[PDB]
Amino acid sequence: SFQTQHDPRTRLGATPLPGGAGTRFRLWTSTARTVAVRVNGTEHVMTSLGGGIYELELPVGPGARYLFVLDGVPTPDPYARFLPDGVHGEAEVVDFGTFDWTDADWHGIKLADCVFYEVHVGTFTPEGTYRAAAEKLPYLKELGVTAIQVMPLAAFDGQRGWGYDGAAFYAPYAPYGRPEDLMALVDAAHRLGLGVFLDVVYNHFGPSGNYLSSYAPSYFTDRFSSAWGMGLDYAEPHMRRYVTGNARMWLRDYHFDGLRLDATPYMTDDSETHILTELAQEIHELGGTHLLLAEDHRNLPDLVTVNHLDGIWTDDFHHETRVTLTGEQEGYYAGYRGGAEALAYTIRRGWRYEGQFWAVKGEEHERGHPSDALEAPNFVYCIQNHDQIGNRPLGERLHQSDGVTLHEYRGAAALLLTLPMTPLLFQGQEWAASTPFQFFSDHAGELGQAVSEGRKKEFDVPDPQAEQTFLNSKLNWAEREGGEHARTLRLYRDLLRLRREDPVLHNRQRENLTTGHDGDVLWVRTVTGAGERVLLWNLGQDTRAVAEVKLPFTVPRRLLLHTEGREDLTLGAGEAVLVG
Ligand SMILES: [Mg+2]
Repeated sequence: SFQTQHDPRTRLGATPLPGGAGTRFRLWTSTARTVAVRVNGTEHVMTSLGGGIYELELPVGPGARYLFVLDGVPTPDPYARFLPDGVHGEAEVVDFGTFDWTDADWHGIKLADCVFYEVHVGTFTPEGTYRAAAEKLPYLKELGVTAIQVMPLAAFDGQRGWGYDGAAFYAPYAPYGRPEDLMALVDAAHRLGLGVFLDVVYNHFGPSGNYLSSYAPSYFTDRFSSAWGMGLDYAEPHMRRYVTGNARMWLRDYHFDGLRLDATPYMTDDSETHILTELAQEIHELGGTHLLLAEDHRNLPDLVTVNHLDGIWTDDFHHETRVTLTGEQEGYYAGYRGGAEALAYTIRRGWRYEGQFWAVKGEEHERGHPSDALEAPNFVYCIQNHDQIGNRPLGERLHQSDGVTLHEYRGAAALLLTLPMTPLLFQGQEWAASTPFQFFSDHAGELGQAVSEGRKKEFDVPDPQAEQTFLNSKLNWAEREGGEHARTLRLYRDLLRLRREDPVLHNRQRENLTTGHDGDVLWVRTVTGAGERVLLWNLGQDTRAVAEVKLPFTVPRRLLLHTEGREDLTLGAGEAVLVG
């Protein structure tokens, strides 16, 4: 009974016609008086249909280059499916029917079965391409992760970037590869049984390459704005459809298994049906098993229970863990005490802030809502992600912060990867990578200069516009072969296999999970019909024997995994053990 708003017949942009008849070009403009399409250098006047809709059909095929001409001004297509020359250039006509998919026996992945592995295509490999990423898939499969989480792919200006400056949401960023290269990466992942998720940005457009207002200023509103751009007007149906058509393209046409929606608190909409709800309806209409996740700091269960999203990146856990290990207190970290009792509480509640006052200076308000409705998989936990690394002045990883030992780092992994919540890892985390993940960009002219100036002011700090900042963020695949990188990787492999194989850790019910502390020792207990597991993590700087930890139940006897491989039930400083 929900009916999609989308029909291929009326799709905006350039869409191949059936029967080899060519391509249908369509646009919406509220303000242009003359409207043409320029195809391979030749200008053709478009037909006015009313409602500001203009259309033309021509016998050109996939590969043809085009843009629109509005009152004589050549303007890129916001609906471009590929931009080989970047965001200020001609689009290419793409035919999604030509790729030979081999993934008919893949049927998606459930959230409760996800262990996400966050990839930035530009830094993940030396080449920085989909094709090179695809060659690392067997390594990821064997590692034991189950879903790749790809940072945004929408085209942005410059030769590198995180992806949050995406401006042409439908056009995969050309330096990473052509559309068929992205398709090949997803097909390969599926043939190995890995899911693939995409980070999409529906709260703002980047600062170069967004020509929507040239067509219709009413895509946007001055009613509100984000930190990152003018407000997207979700009261305007064409704006709603820009994002819901984009979501449907990634899932249907690229075979992604789900989307991660960036910064959902800033998708402001006062409409009767919120855009988040309509996104869920539109993706569900595809008749698959695709998932939607929200990156949302509000601790708002309604994203799941009302908007019908599948889960939420819920960072109170991350923050609590980092403050436990470092004691830091700048910015949002001032919201957390850290320590074993604090971490026991945040896990017990899923998130910490359920309506209590958030006292962080400049941000004060009553934050969050009761978490009771949410089940364990609905919470996506991490100890590292692109932001929690890259937002730091030097982009350092958790094991690289002052005062953090590799033992502590390995204990944190054990906690994350034995919890029933849905875990996410950042690329290279699993080998305790030596490289930072720094903020980098490559904007032109004055915008580029302002990025460099802005970064300098907000916090020596690496210049985001320098090539070296990008290169310094590249993964070094050699280093995992040896030393402590290899030892950390063996632990991650061991944790990921237990997560997959242990019949008690299969639990995904908060009803079966309890937590507590004794001094600086955290305990996390799971009890199901299959048995009992307890993770104990010594967050002190002394040694603690498991036998002397005071617990309100009888500790299990059998050692399943010790993060430092010890034979006896004793925890050196920062170490963890799983018993059963
Ligand atoms: Mg074929």
